Amino acid sequence: VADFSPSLWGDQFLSFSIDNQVAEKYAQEIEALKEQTRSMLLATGRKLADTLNLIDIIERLGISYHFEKEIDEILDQIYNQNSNCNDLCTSALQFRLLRQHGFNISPEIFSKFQDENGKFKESLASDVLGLLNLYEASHVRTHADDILEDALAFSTIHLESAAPHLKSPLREQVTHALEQCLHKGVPRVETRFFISSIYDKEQSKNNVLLRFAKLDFNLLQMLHKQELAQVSRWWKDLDFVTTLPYARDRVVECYFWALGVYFEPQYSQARVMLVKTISMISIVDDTFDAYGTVKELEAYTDAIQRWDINEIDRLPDYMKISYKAILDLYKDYEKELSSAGRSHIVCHAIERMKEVVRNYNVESTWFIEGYTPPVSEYLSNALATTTYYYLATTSYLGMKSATEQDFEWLSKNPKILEASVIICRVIDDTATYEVEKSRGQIATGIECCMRDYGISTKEAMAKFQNMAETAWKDINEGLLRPTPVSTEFLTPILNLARIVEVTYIHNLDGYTHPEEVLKPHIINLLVDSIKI
Ligand SMILES: CC(C)=CCC/C(C)=C/CC/C(C)=C/[C@H](O)P(=O)(O)O
Ligand SMILES: [Mg+2]
Ligand SMILES: [Mg+2]
Ligand SMILES: [Mg+2]
Repeated sequence: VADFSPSLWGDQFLSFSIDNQVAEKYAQEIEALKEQTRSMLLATGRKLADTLNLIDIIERLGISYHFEKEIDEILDQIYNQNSNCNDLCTSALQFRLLRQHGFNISPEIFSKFQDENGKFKESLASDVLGLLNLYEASHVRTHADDILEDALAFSTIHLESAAPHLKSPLREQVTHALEQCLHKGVPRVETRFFISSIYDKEQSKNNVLLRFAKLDFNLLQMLHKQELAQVSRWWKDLDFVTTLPYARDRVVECYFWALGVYFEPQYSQARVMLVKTISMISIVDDTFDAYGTVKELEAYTDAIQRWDINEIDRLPDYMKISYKAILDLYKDYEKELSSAGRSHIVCHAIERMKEVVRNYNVESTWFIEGYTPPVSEYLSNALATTTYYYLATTSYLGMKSATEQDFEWLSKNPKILEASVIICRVIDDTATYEVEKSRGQIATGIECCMRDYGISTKEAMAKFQNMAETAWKDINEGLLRPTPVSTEFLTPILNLARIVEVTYIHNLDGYTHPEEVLKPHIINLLVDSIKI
């Protein structure tokens, strides 16, 4: 029965008229602050620590997307010079920034901070700025970085101990880091927090950078607001709120998801297309889970595979609405890309959609039979039901630079994509185990793991956590140069992994239950603008 809570928002987003006067004002001053900030990056005689801090600040402020070349060449130069700025803070920052950019900098730089036993000198426990940067850096480690195996536990215990007596805004920056690291967090979300809660309150803040950050964030927010309005109208013209009452109305939440994948203005068309897909597949998921019967679902799955409007008659009236909306959406996609001549790539997203549906069917079949497959079998089916292979393929649709070779690479299920999918699965299964078990779904991850290995619930979740950790180290390795495809195409995958982490931060389904997790984010990103 129904159960799902209605949209918290309402028509709050259908309407958005951009005051073109304020937009142009912001744009004009931004361009000036842009070159001022560019000149700052091009400064000659700056120290390593100062240069790393500048780059770090510009990134955290969310304005680094304007200087991808400038920042790259500086980090490239820093990578090849191998200068030993000897302190922990500068070292950890140097490590993180280079790694996040693909530069495979050796982790032995952390040797000078460890004793002959390989552990961190407990004497560094009084260096907060060093401990903090080390904490952030501990989240970007790969499988070849065992030198940092105790870095997270080290920095954490000492950061928690020192936190209560630190001056603001440092105290808040640390408290926030311990709750959410920079690397595994959503870009806009972390930027919003840095700009308003940290940098603005920083005594040594650079006013030009703060002004730039605030204006830019607010200007882009106007675009996000426009996009969300366009997708809200599109969502109402479908009126699935009344025709398909069993489904979830989370179009705003789906926009947040697409905004987490990419926020840059150039990805406007991409975000819009992606929001429509997530929203659409959410219904298909809602159909197989809380509505359709064994027969109906089998007819639906088969209909999707054929991908022809003629098969609509075999489907009951309510499924006819879903089925047609889906084909039309893809016809719209083909039409949007008709201009550039990138219509020939829509099929990739479709083949992935069919895959998701096949597994949705298998998932229900297992539920009916009361099947509890071994972990091996479970994953071979449950990985696609996360829809991550699908969403990742979709994100490329609007990306004007995406070629055939990029989709070709993605179809082979790369390790980075594979890792991203695993994280989404493991995290969802750890959070939703108990709830799904109460509904009779004994085919869930933790359950399969428990009976397959003969371990308790605690051990099963603990092992799943290790799978996510491994997946994270795998994602970190995928970013390292030479990348199989352009970095532009690896970020969406990375972001997808970031969104799950952030959504299930309180170990609860954030999409189905937005209010506690997603609500604040949506308010801070799509409602309230950073007050200047
Ligand atoms: C709650 C949802 C739909 C969030 C959408 C974003 C998403 C990738 C979340 C993780 C995987 C899914 C798809 C869970 C399903 O809902 P389920 O466990 O019901 O198959
Ligand atoms: Mg569901
Ligand atoms: Mg489902
Ligand atoms: Mg689940």
